[PDB]
Amino acid sequence: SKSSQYRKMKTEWKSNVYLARSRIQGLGLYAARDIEKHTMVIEYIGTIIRNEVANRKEKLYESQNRGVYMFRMDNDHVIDATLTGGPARYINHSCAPNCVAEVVTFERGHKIIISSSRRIQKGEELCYDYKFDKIPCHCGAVNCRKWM
Ligand SMILES: Nc1ncnc2c1ncn2[C@@H]1O[C@H](CSCC[C@H](N)C(=O)O)[C@@H](O)[C@H]1O
Ligand SMILES: [Zn+2]
Repeated sequence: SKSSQYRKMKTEWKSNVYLARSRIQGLGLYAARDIEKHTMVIEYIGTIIRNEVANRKEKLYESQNRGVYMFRMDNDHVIDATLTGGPARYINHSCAPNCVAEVVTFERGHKIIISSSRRIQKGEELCYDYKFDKIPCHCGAVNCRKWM
């Protein structure tokens, strides 16, 4: 049951991850322990805001040469982790991910859950495919698409 998986992950995620210097860019999130395939690791949390508001914010931050932490969604909304976020905001992109950022809709709502797509060893850096629609990718993978 997704909702039981979710409830369990919500009380465990702190022991699933840690924050350290990335092998990809800046800071990154790492598996604190071994994690089985198809397992909820952590949630992307923040404040859901309309695209219009998000764009204004991004534009304001770029003026000071700062990035934002935002997970773009299909409903013209965004989860804004720039001010109130969690560790999942630090998970980097990979052309060869060990994770997926999946939509999970259930009793408690419409959530973005990061889950393992393979067995993941302690100390591996976590990453998922950001899925793009233009700056160079540093995921290091063999089949890197070179750009983001
Ligand atoms: N595979 C990749 N190659 C190059 N830059 C990446 C990347 N994955 C993530 N990033 C960078 O990280 C941002 C997502 S925020 C993720 C955490 C970030 N590494 C940090 O230290 O704050 C992107 O805007 C991009 O600047
Ligand atoms: Zn890449």
